[PDB]
Amino acid sequence: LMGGFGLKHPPPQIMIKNTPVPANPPTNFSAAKFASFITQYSTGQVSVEIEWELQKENSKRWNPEIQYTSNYNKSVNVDFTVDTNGVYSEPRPIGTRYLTRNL
Amino acid sequence: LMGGFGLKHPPPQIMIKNTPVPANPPTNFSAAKFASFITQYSTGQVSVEIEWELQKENSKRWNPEIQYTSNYNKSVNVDFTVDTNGVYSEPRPIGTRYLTRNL
Ligand SMILES: Nc1ncnc2c1ncn2[C@H]1C[C@H](O)[C@@H](COP(=O)(O)O)O1
Ligand SMILES: Nc1ncnc2c1ncn2[C@H]1C[C@H](O)[C@@H](COP(=O)(O)O)O1
Repeated sequence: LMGGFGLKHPPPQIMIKNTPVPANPPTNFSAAKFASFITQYSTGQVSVEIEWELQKENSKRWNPEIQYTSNYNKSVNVDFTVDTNGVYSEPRPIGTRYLTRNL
Repeated sequence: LMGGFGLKHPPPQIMIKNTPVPANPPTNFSAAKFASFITQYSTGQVSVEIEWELQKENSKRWNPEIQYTSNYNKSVNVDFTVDTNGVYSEPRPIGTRYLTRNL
C-alpha cells in the first residue's frame, strides 16, 4: 500500500557486522565474558545490478501525450543537482504515470 | 536554408493529368484543333511509405532533459485535434531540438 511490487520471496536481507577483536586479556583465567574490545569500524564498496523488464507503448493516440520535462526558465540552481555547498537535492517527487491508455 | 535535407537526387516529381476526351467532332473534316472537350475530373487514393533511420541518445547527463509535453490544464479544445466543426488545427510549430548534447 505504499507502492511497488508485492513479493512472497523478496530480495534477501544482507547482514554485515565487524567480528569482535578482544583487547588484552588478563593473565589469570576468568570465566567472565569480555567487555573489553578494540574499537574499530570497516568501510568498503557495494554494487547492485538489477535487470528491469519494460513494456512498450503501443498507442494509436493522435495528439501528443504529456511527458515529464524540466522547466526551461533560468534558475539559481539546477533541479536534481548539487548546490554550491555540495549537497544533492531532489526538488519534487516524480511519479511514473504520464503516458495514457484506454480502459 | 528553410530546413531539411539537401539532396542532389531528391525524390522524383510525380506528374498526373486527365487524358483529354473530345466531344462530338464535326461530320466534315477540319484541321483545326479541338477546343471541345468533355468536362471531367478524377479522384483516387495515394500512399507514401518512407523509412526513416534514427540516431539514439547515448547521453550520460544526470539531470532530466527537457521534453515536448502537452499542457495538463483543461481547455475548450484539445491541441492537434478537430474542433466542433470538424476542422483540424495545429496550435504551435514544433521543432525537433530538445535533447541536449555537449559540443
Ligand atoms: N503486486 C502484486 N504482486 C503479486 N500478485 C499480485 C499483485 N497484484 C495483484 N496480484 C495478483 C492478483 C491479480 O489478479 C493477479 C495477476 O497476476 P498476473 O501475473 O497478471 O497473471 O495477481
Ligand atoms: N544537408 C546536407 N546535404 C548534403 N551534404 C551536406 C549537407 N550538409 C553538409 N553537407 C556536406 C558538408 C559536410 O562537411 C559533409 C558531411 O558529410 P558526412 O555524411 O557527414 O560525411 O557533407
